[PDB]
Amino acid sequence: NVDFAESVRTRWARRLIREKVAKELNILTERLGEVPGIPPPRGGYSHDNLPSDPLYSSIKPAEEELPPRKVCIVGAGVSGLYIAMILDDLKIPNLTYDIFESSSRTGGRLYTHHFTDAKHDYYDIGAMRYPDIPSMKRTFNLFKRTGMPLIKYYLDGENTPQLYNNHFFAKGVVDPYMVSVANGGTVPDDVVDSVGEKLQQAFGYYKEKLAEDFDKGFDELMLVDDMTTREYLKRGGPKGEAPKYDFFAIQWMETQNTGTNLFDQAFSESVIDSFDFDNPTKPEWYCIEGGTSLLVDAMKETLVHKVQNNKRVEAISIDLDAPDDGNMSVKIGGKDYSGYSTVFNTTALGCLDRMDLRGLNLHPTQADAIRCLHYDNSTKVALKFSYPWWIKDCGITCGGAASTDLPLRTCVYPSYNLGDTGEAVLLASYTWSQDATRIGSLVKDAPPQPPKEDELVELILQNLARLHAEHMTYEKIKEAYTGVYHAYCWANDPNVGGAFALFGPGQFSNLYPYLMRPAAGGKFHIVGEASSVHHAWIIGSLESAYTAVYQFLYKYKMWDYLRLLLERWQYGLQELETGKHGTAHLQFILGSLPK
Amino acid sequence: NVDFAESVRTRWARRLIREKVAKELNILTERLGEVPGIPPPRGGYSHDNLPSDPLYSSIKPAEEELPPRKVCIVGAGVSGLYIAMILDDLKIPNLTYDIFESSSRTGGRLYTHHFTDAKHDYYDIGAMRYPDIPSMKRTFNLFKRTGMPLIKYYLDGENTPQLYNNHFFAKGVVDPYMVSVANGGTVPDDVVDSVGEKLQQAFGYYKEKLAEDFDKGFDELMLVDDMTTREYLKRGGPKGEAPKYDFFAIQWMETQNTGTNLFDQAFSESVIDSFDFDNPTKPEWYCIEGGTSLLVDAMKETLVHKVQNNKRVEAISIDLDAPDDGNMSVKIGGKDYSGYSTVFNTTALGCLDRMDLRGLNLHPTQADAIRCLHYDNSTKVALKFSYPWWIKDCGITCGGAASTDLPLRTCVYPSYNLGDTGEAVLLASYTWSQDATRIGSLVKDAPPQPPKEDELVELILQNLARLHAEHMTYEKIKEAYTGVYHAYCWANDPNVGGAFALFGPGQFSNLYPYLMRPAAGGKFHIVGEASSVHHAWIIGSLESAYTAVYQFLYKYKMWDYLRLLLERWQYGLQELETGKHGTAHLQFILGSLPK
Ligand SMILES: Cc1cc2nc3c(=O)[nH]c(=O)nc-3n(C[C@H](O)[C@H](O)[C@H](O)COP(=O)(O)OP(=O)(O)OC[C@H]3O[C@@H](n4cnc5c(N)ncnc54)[C@H](O)[C@@H]3O)c2cc1C
Ligand SMILES: Cc1cc2nc3c(=O)[nH]c(=O)nc-3n(C[C@H](O)[C@H](O)[C@H](O)COP(=O)(O)OP(=O)(O)OC[C@H]3O[C@@H](n4cnc5c(N)ncnc54)[C@H](O)[C@@H]3O)c2cc1C
Repeated sequence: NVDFAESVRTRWARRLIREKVAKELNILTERLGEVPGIPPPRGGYSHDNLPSDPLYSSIKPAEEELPPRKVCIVGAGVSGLYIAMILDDLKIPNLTYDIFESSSRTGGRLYTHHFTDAKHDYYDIGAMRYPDIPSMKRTFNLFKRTGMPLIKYYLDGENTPQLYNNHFFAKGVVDPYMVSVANGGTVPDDVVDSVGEKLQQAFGYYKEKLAEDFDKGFDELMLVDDMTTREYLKRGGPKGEAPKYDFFAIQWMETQNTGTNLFDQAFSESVIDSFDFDNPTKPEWYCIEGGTSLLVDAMKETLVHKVQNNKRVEAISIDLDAPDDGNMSVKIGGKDYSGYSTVFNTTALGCLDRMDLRGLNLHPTQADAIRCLHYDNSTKVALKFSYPWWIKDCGITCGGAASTDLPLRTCVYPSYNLGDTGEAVLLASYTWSQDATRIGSLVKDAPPQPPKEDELVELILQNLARLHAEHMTYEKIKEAYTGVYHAYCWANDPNVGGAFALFGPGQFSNLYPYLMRPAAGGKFHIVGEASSVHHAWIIGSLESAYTAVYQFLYKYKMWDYLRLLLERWQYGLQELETGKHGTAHLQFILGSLPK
Repeated sequence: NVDFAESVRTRWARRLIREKVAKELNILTERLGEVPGIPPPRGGYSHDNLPSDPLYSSIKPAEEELPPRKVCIVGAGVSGLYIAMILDDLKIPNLTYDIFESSSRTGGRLYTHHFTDAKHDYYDIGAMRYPDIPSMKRTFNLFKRTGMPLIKYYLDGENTPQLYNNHFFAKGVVDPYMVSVANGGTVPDDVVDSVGEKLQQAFGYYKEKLAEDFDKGFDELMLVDDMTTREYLKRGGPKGEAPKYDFFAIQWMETQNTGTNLFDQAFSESVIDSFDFDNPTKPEWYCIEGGTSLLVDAMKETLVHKVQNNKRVEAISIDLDAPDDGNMSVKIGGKDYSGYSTVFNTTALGCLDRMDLRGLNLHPTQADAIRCLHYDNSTKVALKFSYPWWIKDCGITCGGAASTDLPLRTCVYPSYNLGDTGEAVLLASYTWSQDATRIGSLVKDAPPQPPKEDELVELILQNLARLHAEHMTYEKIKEAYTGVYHAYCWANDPNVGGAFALFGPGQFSNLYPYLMRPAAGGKFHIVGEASSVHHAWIIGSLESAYTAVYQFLYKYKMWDYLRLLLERWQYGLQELETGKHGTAHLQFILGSLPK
């Protein structure tokens, strides 16, 4: 048995599915009376009373029979590659696939940039760090399968500076930044040095409720599911007997919040997220020695069918006049590619919304889920210096990250070059949201002609000097700078359009059931991190792929290989609720309805 | 006398100033007891009881005496040019100025792109339309002063298509898009065809309160000042006895909302905004024949001192060790420019936050106001066709704008080429927020090499065909396309960083008093649309400039030219509350405090 803290996210997700399916089943039994796949008897359905799987008798463990089939994988990020890897391992007779990549590059949001092919001469533009928590079992299994060299990622370093209001942070000092009301600021005195615990308090109130009675706690959490984290703090709602915080208190919390947007996401999932690290929040973090793109390389090279880059799918369709399995097609550069029995789309939702999907006959609400989700921006700037001055001169010897209200916002000291004494890469700027958009405005796809330094480099070098002024001069940093740098803004990437999906108030609880269920007669799948309760991480991408493969096997009643899937590829807690009294078959049925 | 509807925005803004000043005065009288500029007597101060202007006896109407002074204007957008125009007209003896422009282009968010120098061969990337409402008096005066050729802007056209859920809009049809619950959708049946009135209802409830008792209404509006428009609709708060709307209802409202973001701004200013057009909302709209940049041209050419382009200010400072007037300086490309008695900064706040402002010794809360405000993204795509097929084939003969859930979102039919039969420009895509970021990801600063068509053009042409499918084929539009197009995304512009400031919940009421008040001993001014209650429009930019010039004249006690300013340059309702019992002098004093 897994303890409560590690089980709540999955229980939460599964309950959300049941809530939606029950309403849609009631509605359809009140819109058609009969539902294809069920035997309706006589509002009726509810979240803890849904029909059993009528096909379960075939799923109990207890050559060329399978007709030749071909599936299409849209996207060669980690989700698409994982689908292909699973399919390869299952070795389904006469089953083949095409995997199309829009970019010339494979990997998607797994993206290491190499300045040279020198050992440590890189930086990760996408995913870079991985926590050893139980929800990440599937991820670390993939690392094992592909033989990834894992090293320690230092989240908290030594002597990393913090700079706000042009004051450096100092331990055991009341309001070191001098921004509190007592020192002529507007930040409330009870908040300025206690941001972390006020937040933990707000979440802890609902974590405590869920702990002793989940359903009761779930019902209470639903009352704040329709509000942002900022809103909850600005109301203490919904009643609200919870502690209030004025405008400047919350603004200071947001200021101190570097990293992805939290205050504009649903408070309910902010609460769920605080369970993620309650084994507790001192697990070990890991990164891949040589860059995350080593995973991409290992995965794409073991594929039975090679990734086709520079193939941008612009339309997806199904021919319902044709009774055969392979009646689906995609359009690439004006050319039709047909004969597919299933299409897995693994792109970011913005990319999918850009396609012509009329041929799929998607229901408007599912089309909404694809269109309406926002993506959080992220930008990275990396600079090469002739020596690691932060290690040697500043005493920053074990990674970590600096924080400031300066434009660069965060400076990340690499965990993979701690012993180097020569040329060294620094992740000088790591930003999110509006900060990332601002730095991104300075990042141009066509770099300046050597050796001219543009506004971005000049801004970063100046910010770095002020941030490390306790040990470094601006002159010294400029001299140490080799003239080599690279930068990347994800919202400017047409193939992705942001770091990862942001779920606003009510968006996950209402749209996640739609993103997870099949379409086009159970032949179309929306795959990717955003389609999973484990979103914004690799695990979400990997779990979504596993889920979609399940529903694909279920669609064509390949019970032998469905069982094989459950034996070989089930890691951690399974997101999809399968079994006789599960909901996977109901999502399948709702996603396979005729027209 | 002006009627209530046209006075509420100014009364609202002036009251917000009084609320903040009263708190800061009480605080400072509880932090220092004495305040430089006042004679404190003995919590005490309140919004309707603030000290009179001790210098008013000099301001009542009732050669070279003025020492030589020089001021710096940062930014050659419409705000900076307007400052220069006012200064020129006042002809203050021995007063000169430098105006520095970061871009090679003058005009900022006034930006017409000319494909050729042909008569109608352009499109406006920034501001383009201007409503004849009383708040716009200052704007139309500027148009008159510069001799702008005004023509009719058609907001609502004829036969403009609307496309949602792949259904075209049709009058007198219940749920034409088929997205309501009754037709298997999730949009509530009472909302789907009545979005406009449900919104008007929500605002009308508070507009009604303000109408009969402003202060009482103001106090009630403050209770919803800390919530978004979406939040208010999702709560009916704050009590809340107001009508509720579920997730899909509000999502449909947002979907139908093309144009700038509204649902994430404060509900309080959403209410105030609904007064903007209550003379009512059928005023005439105007645009400038030949493009908005004609205004920029007229303004910059009449300037006594020519705009210096390619001059990016990277730092602003004041020398408090020096008792002389001109003790301020700016840094441009590593070079110091000194001798300034006042600096007017007119840049977008993101640009100002990018500067080194340590030499100004800004108070942390004012620095917050500069840093924390978000900007709404906007993107435009314009295409040239060999003939105006929308006029000739589609019957769209009087401008207007199409609306769709397709990627291009809105298609604007130009009001300045209605009679043309040959080559014609179409504003094929006009987007905001996340939509603008997505289209913007396809807009690259280095265009494709002729005559290759990139993903953006292909996407737009396909969307245009579906949008105008009632009269046009995709083939026909492709043939009509000349191969010439241009696109621009404002969040990608490092000199601006977005369309205009977005004021989230609580942000205007709390930060506007800081953005409006001087700094650095009353010698530094934050100027621009975001510094005004009339923000996101040209009037806000123009009113901010006028306000800053007032405080500049007041700082150096130039009463002769201060009076001249009030006689010649006072248009519409004055935002800044001046007079004996005003608050301008208190903002000045709070903004001139020593260190
Ligand atoms: C900056 C950043 C930091 C992160 N940090 C971490 C971290 O520390 N740890 C962690 O576990 N996760 C992290 N994440 C998230 C993680 O990287 C993602 O969840 C995951 O990589 C996404 O995988 P995916 O295959 O679902 O989507 P993607 O990687 O986006 O794959 C989609 C692919 O489809 C392609 N595509 C798009 N449009 C089309 C089209 N029309 N036709 C064909 N192909 C198309 C794209 O090019 C892309 O390659 C981070 C992400 C980012 C951006
Ligand atoms: C797409 C769009 C549509 C709009 N629609 C309308 C409309 O229909 N009607 C309407 O009235 N208004 C509209 N607005 C708003 C209006 O255009 C603006 O309010 C106004 O033009 C902004 O003027 P400004 O001088 O305050 O700022 P800006 O125009 O931004 O001027 C600031 C200047 O400072 C410069 N600068 C930046 N950084 C530096 C630096 N470090 N050193 C020196 N200079 C620097 C910039 O290049 C810029 O030129 C629209 C705006 C946009 C973007």
